Amino acid sequence: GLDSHELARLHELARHSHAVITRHQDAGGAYPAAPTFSAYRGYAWLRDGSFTAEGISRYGDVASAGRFHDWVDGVLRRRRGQVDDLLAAVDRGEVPSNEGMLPTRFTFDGNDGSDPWWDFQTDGYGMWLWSVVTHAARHGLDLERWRAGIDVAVDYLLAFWDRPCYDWWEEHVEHRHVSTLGAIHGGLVAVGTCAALRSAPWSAATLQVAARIRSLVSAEGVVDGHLVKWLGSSAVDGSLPACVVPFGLVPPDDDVAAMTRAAVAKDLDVDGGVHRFAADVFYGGGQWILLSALLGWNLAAAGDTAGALRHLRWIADQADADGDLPAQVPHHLLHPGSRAEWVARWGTVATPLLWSHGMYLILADELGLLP
Repeated sequence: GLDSHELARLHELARHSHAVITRHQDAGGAYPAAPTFSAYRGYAWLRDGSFTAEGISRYGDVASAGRFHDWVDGVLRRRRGQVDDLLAAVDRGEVPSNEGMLPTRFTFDGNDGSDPWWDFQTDGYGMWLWSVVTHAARHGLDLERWRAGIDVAVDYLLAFWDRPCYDWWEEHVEHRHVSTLGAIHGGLVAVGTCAALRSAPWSAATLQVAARIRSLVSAEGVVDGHLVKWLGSSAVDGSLPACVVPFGLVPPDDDVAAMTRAAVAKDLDVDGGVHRFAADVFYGGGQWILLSALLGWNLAAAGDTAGALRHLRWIADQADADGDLPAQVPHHLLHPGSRAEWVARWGTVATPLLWSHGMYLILADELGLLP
């Protein structure tokens, strides 16, 4: 579905995507989120990093992806005692506050980069489990390399999956977000169905909790046939297709999958560029490369190759003169009057955003376009 002109450009953007991710990977293995965006400089996220790692693993750079998993594993093993203490606190009936939870931002040396009172999230731990299992399966690797870190993440998620937290976008701490629940589900199903992990003490528990997540989403996370942004809401969020592919709450051909793709397209997709959510004022609420890629991936998986390609083309059209992909673009803004102040305070939008490049690699690979 691509001519020679398009193929050349898409192949080049794939090569550049691999290059810019690997050039910016920290010495210790972490992928930074956004090396030139002042507010994020020096920090790594498990969400961004796990999708980045999946793109790199699909591209075939086993060494780079493995170094990311090494970094995460080591960071998590260092939290073995913190997690054990949180679990013991729960067992005494003294549930920890958000201020005591595992962090969202990490420094490259594995310390808290931010205060979880203000940004407590559980999604990234679920994404990492999904990512590392998927990588090991793809490349025939022994998960014992990363197992002790996996154990920390699993124990943490089994205890805290049902807790309110901020969404992927750092909003609404009191709610339970369907794409967060979905990320956790994806990680738990990945480890619970992994033959290499068949004897883990938590093996059965992971699938039972994944079923509990699905029960909660069925009860409170589906309205008018589609997934919703958080339990008990009616609106959609652009992250929701991740609950289909890769996180697997429902198959791509499920009615809820189809209705969710359609709702996101109708409510949030403008000309191929997907918005996060209707109230988004962050930089005026622009169009996010990673969300267009996510929707495209989901369309490809459902057999809508043309729709996938349309989103791939839109993403490629957002690359700058160096091939770098921003977090978002302002071609359509949900709340235009809010943009300027973000630019004034934090500078221009993060470019490159490594996660944008990682998602581009995933979608390109789904469409058979990695050279």
